Amino acid sequence: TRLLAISPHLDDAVLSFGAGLAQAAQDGANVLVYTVFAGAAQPPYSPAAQRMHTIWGLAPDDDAVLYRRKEDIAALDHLRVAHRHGRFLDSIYRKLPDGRWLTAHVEGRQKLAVNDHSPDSDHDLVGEVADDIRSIIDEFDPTLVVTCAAIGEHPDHEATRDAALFATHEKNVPVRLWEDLPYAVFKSGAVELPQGFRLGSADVSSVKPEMRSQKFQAVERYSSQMVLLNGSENNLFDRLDEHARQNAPHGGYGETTWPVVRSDDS
Ligand SMILES: [Zn+2]
Repeated sequence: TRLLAISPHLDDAVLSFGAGLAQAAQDGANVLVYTVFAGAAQPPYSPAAQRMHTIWGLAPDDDAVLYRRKEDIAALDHLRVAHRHGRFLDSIYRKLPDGRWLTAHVEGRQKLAVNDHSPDSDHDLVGEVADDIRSIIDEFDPTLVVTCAAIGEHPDHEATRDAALFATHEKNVPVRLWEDLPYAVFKSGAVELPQGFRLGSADVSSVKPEMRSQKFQAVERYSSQMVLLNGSENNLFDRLDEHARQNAPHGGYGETTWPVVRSDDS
C-alpha cells in the first residue's frame, strides 16, 4: 500500500486525516503527504499577508512559509509519515495577471476578499497543479490518493481537489476526499465537483484512542495555526471530538471520507 495524501495547505491533511495517516503507517503502508501550496514566498508581502503573519504569531515580514514548512515536518514526523513540499504560492501571496494581489484586506471586514479575475487564470493554476500531481504519481506510484473535499470553498482547497481529480483520472488511480476540518463543523458539507465526478457513500473511520492522541499531538505542532483554529472558545479538540461523536454515537474517534467515482453517462 502506497498512500499519497494531497494537502492544499500546511496543516489540512493532519487536521482532516491525521488519524488515517497515522493508521496507514502503523499498518505498514508507505505514506507520503504532499502539500500543494507550500511554495516559498518572500517580501514584499501584501497588507493582507502581513496581517496573516501577525495572526500566526510572526512578524509581518518573517519567512512564514519556512516557519510553516518546519511545523509541517514536525507534525508529519510525529505521525511517522513522509512529507513533500510543493512549489505553489498560497492565495495570500499570489498576484493577478494585472499585477494586483489576488487577496485583499477590506477595512472593517474580518474575512479576506478575493479580487475578481479571468476564467483562464483559474484554469491555468489547476492545470499546473495537475501537472505536478501527475509527476508525483509517476514517481511515487500510489495505490490510493486522498485529498480534500474543499468543504468551506477555500479557493486553494478547490484548486487542489480539482487538480487531484483530473490527475488521478488520467492516471487511473483510486481517489478519496476527506471531510475538511475544522471547516465541516461550520458548513453544510455539500460540494460541487467538476463535471463527470461524484461522491460515493461515506466511510466513517473508527480509530483507536492512541491514534486520536497522535493526531491531536500532531495538530499541536502547527503552532502558528493554534490561535486561529481554537477560536475564542479555545476548543478545537472538543469541537473535533464532538464532530466525530455525531457521526459515530456508538463509536470512538473517526474521520469521514468519500470515494470519488465517475458519474453515469460520463
Ligand atoms: Zn487549508
